[PDB]
Amino acid sequence: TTISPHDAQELIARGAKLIDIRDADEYLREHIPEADLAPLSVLEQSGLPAKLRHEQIIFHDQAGKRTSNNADKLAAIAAPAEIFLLEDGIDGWKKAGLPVAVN
Ligand SMILES: [Cl-]
Ligand code: NA
Repeated sequence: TTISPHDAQELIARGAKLIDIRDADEYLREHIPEADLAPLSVLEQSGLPAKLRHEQIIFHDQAGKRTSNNADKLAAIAAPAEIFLLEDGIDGWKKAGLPVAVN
């Protein structure tokens, strides 16, 4: 499932997790305030920690390419949650006029 930025906001308001799968350097330069960072490589090595698990998990990346290309991996990493992918990543979030945090 892909989810629009405005629809993701709605889910986050009901406690859904938003997971940034980018690297810490990317995150530090610009991120979504409500997102929790967990780079894909780390998730692949040691899985999703309990603190980031929820009924509803939304992954995001830069532009939607990384989540689309790693959809099966993300689906198992977050199982058995209801899992979504942020349409066009943070770039999508920006295009929808939602706030970001720039260093
Ligand atoms: Cl991307
Ligand atoms: Na995404």
